[PDB]
Amino acid sequence: GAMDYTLRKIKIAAAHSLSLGLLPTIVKQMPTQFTYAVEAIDVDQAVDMLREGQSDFIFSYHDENLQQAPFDNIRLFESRLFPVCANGEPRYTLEQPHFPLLNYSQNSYMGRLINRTLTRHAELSFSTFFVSSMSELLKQVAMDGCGIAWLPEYAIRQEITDGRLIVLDADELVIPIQAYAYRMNTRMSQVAETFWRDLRGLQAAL
Amino acid sequence: GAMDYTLRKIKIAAAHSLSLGLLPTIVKQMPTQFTYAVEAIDVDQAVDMLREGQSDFIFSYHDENLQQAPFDNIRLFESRLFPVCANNGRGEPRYTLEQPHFPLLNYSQNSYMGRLINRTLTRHAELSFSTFFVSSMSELLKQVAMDGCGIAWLPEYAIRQEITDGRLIVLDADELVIPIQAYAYRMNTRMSQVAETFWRDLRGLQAAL
Ligand SMILES: [Br-]
Ligand SMILES: [Br-]
Ligand SMILES: [Br-]
Ligand SMILES: [Br-]
Repeated sequence: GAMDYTLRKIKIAAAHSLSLGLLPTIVKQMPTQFTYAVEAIDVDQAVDMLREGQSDFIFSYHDENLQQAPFDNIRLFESRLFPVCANGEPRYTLEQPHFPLLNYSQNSYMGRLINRTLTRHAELSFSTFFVSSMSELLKQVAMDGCGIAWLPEYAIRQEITDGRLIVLDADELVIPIQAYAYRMNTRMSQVAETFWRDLRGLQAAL
Repeated sequence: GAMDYTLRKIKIAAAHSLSLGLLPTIVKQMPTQFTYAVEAIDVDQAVDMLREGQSDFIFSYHDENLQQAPFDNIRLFESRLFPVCANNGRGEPRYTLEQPHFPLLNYSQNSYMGRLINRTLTRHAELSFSTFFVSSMSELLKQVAMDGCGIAWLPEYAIRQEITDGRLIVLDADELVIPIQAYAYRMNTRMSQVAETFWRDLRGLQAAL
């Protein structure tokens, strides 16, 4: 495993689309008995980094391989993806032939879902204009009026109520997402167990 | 990857501490005849992703390996890293650099920002700190700093409004200010017509970013 070891350091590897939105909440509401080392990763890197010992815990989404036996998990929260765009009416329409699309990477948990829904809807012709795994990068480019992006509710909650971003669909084009915290089912240090035990108690407040 | 291709796609790999602040102004000012594919990387991945067909351009800082042939470069902008922290509700810093083992919010050891900060901290033996939060995402250290968790060295372009608002307070404006310089790197060989257009077009914006 990793030779890097302290008694209080919590080594976390979080998905690109999840780090900025979730980790500030955890670090703030956790008992200050920990030291944090955060590494932004893709979803497909999480399995090896847990088995190799690179990370004590993983903050990503629904992973088919991580839900199973050698790993334990907590569902941190579930959210919904809403296709939004900038300016009190949408700057773009979904029925517009080949609209500018702001999407996540193909190898992200979240780009795969949007790519599946778009292919499932033949009535939506689009032109991919910007691709990034950072939810904030896609958010800022969307607020600049560059196109349409599927974004999570928590990351654009203030902009939807503000009017800077406008939701385009609430029924058939809403994609569900579930965020999870993963770990090896084996016993860890006493502080890592304290981190895991506390993390469960903060879940209802997440 | 090397096989993925469209007519207008421009594959970009930007450093973790630079991708979010640099990409929006580039997309907004570049003539929108381009398709963007951006992925955040660590500084040490730039050479291999350029030699292979993984990235057309790299958005990083001063890296000596990338400042020689077979690479061409272009200067984008320079900035400064200020040690900042949240306020204590009275317009004064919640922490001070003189605190024995003050909470430090630092970049990762593998980042170019982390090495510059660690060197600055090593040069000043009068500062005792305790590493509390580590991440090479500038805006993650930024919000953790705004929540009042410790002191972080952050670039001026990412905390400009927070300095004005007072949510963040600069702790040193002299010896602890670290100069940084962003670059855009590329292979010296001839690229596609669309890629060469991107390179020249970005060159015309290197003083307006
Ligand atoms: Br994702
Ligand atoms: Br404990
Ligand atoms: Br230059
Ligand atoms: Br860096």
